[PDB]
Amino acid sequence: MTTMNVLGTPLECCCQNPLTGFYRDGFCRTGAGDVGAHVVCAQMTAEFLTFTRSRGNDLSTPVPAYQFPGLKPGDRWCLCASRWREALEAGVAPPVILEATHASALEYVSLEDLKAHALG
Amino acid sequence: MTTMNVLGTPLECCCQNPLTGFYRDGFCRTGAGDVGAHVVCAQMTAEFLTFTRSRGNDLSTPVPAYQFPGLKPGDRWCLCASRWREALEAGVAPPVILEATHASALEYVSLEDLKAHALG
Repeated sequence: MTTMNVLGTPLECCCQNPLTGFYRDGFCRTGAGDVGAHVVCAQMTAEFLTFTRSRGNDLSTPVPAYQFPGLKPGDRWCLCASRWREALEAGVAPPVILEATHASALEYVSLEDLKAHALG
Repeated sequence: MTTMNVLGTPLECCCQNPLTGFYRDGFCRTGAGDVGAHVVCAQMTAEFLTFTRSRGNDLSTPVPAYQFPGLKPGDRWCLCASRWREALEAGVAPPVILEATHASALEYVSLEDLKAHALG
């Protein structure tokens, strides 16, 4: 049974801002529109913010087109695998939450380097 | 198809702290353990924080038993319907996000007073 809200639609996240996932449903799930594969749920560290900006991947500078204030460190986010696997081999990979990162991350990296950099 | 994480489990929320829902999955869904029916996704206002505390429902004072820092205003949360319907007839009801509140809230209040106090 699909679980339902007052309006008659499927119940959505009662999420905090900032809202996550490429489809803004709260989930590092991937799909058609995305080609970046934002399947890694990471916690933002200022080093990584700084590192990926340099690579062509600034996730820091706010932009309220969508109403998207950028990302403070400590905030969670769905990042491209390739954009994380960069910070991994550059020794600056941010802490990942594995139950929140899609299975296809493993087509990019291994469980072991993911586990390696978990949050505990 | 149930969507999956690296570990082999269903993909969870890539949520921000504070984490929401009675079952800490991010959703104002209800179920067996809960008898409070925390089915209303509201945004915290200091007045309401203050109002419900007085009624026997302090959601403000932190408690790291669970590691639960309490609730700043502006934060989202799953509140009992009865604890909201209190603030409604006491003219101090906090702003609700309807796509994020369970259908059974309507066994407590109406769409119209919910809609009335949406976020837009």
